[PDB]
Amino acid sequence: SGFRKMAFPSGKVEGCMVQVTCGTTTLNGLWLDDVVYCPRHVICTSEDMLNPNYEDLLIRKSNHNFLVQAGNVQLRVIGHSMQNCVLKLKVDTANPKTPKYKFVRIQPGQTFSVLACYNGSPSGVYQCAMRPNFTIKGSFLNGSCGSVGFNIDYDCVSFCYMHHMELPTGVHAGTDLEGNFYGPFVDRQTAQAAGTDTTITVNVLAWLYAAVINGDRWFLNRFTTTLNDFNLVAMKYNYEPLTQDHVDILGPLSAQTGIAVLDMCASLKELLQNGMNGRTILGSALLEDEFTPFDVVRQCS
Amino acid sequence: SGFRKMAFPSGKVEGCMVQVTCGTTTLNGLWLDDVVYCPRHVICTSEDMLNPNYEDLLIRKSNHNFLVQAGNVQLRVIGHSMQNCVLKLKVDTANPKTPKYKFVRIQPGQTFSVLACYNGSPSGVYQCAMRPNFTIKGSFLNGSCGSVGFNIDYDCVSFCYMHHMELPTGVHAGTDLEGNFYGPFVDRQTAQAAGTDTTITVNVLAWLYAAVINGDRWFLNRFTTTLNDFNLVAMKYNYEPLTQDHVDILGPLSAQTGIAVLDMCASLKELLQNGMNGRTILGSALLEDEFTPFDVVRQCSGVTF
Ligand SMILES: O=C1N[C@]2(CCOc3ccc(Cl)cc32)C(=O)N1c1cncc2ccccc12
Ligand SMILES: O=C1N[C@]2(CCOc3ccc(Cl)cc32)C(=O)N1c1cncc2ccccc12
Repeated sequence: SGFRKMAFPSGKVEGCMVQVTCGTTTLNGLWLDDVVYCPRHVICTSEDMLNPNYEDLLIRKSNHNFLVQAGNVQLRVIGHSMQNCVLKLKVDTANPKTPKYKFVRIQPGQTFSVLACYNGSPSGVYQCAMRPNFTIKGSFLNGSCGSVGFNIDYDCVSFCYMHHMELPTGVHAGTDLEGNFYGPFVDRQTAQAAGTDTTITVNVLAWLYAAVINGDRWFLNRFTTTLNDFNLVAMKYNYEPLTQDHVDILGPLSAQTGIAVLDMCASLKELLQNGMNGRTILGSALLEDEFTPFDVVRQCS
Repeated sequence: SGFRKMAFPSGKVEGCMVQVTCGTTTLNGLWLDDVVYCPRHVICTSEDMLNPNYEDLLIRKSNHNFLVQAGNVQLRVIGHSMQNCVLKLKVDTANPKTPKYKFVRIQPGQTFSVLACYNGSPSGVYQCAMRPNFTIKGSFLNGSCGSVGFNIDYDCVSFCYMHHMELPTGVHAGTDLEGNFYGPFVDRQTAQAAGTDTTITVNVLAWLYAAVINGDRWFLNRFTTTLNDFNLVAMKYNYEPLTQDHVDILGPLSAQTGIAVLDMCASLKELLQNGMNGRTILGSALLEDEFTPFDVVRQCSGVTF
């Protein structure tokens, strides 16, 4: 019993964190096999703030301009290439701590653990969701660029995010491990803004099923709803539309608890109308949307 | 910017998790140097757990009755002893992954990271607090016994908790690494209840400072209070008393934000008597009490391990 925001154990990722330095800029890199991955903005100077030409800056670099440090050992860069917004530094040594890994691009609503690093050294681990507006609400300070988001499946690390920047609202933007940004963001200091954020409806429903599995039922009602009626109510509270895919995904939790998805949707509609009235659900006065249907099942079973 | 419930990196602890089996019971063990630490209830049967004589059960065991597995390698148990509610299995091999470590007993209000394990394999890491009623609001299923709580100070792991059981309210109970339970609990299947919980006041204040550091100031007011007047109000809302030690500990956050501790106390006082009024603080409609003053400083300054 009990429900917590839980991150994956970070050991397999800690053994991959290195420090990458280009001139005055120092950030984090991910050392897997003989390649160190890091945000390409490590090659930018003060003059390259608004409109950097990364191809032009990278062509002016030599291998010895990249100072890579793994612990107290300096690694030797023997090659460099750019793939979208990530820089790939070929090094003369394969990381002995390289776990079984994959690079996965995630969709909004998906969750992952973030290993926050500064100077190639891990300082903390926390859980995150990719917001519907493609930003993450992380906890990052200057120097955290190159920190990665991941999930572990058995003994395999699926790397899904690399931190790149902070938007003016304090939210964060980054890329997958292939350098493709999540969202309409670019690695430039030009005017950028996160779009209006919305609540991840399928995750709120999964969290309501987690609360039922943990013995909380106060919020349940004798009602059901159509999918369309639920969505019409949901849109009014800045909730993401709930699709037939989401309904299907909630199937196992619906079967385990005996509460049909559209039945749980009617509880959610009521909660949005009434609020909580001084009550909490899993020790929370707000509807939690950073637990996926998959997270609920693995934590509760 | 940003404030998250953040645990210490768990790598140094993952390299210590092993599986301990004694008969039908399989749980987790902490392998440090040539000793595997685990709950003493691993030696228990069905009628035993109702009223167990652990000295009598342990004396009937031989070293080969304990199957210790570190990954896919079986460790050889060459000795066994009991220290309070913890079993210590001497093994023939020192853990090469043994980090710099200490065993520390923590006080209520102090926070720590939990590495939840099943069958000697880490599955999750989460941050939590030792409640004033000596329980932890953890997330544990059957098989998680022997999972450990820890902090990291510089490059030294301080082990502070070992999970033993779940109380009827879904809250959790355990011991320090010397086997002494936190709270008035016993490691026996019997009638035990968590006492009424209270809010960790110094941690709520530390979290209000974190919110100010992140640009959330709506709750701030012109008022200040005496420590006497605040503690009278606090007791009324089941909040822990705030001591002069707590005031001194909040000093650095008070200096960084320009909000005196007793000034932040008058904000907490108003928050308790009036509520949030539909507003949130750091994306929360409740006053968070699981971030200590040190946790706030560590996260809002970026200390590494
Ligand atoms: O390290 C960087 N460089 C920045 C600064 C300039 O604007 C840009 C524009 C594009 C790019 Cl890719 C990076 C950057 C950035 O946001 N971050 C930071 C990342 N995350 C959190 C931050 C918290 C405070 C301060 C800076 C943080
Ligand atoms: O594995 C055990 N055995 C228990 C069961 C009997 O009562 C006691 C009394 C003392 C001791 Cl040391 C252990 C135990 C216990 O609570 N846990 C569990 C630990 N934590 C969470 C649990 C979630 C569900 C189920 C069992 C969980």
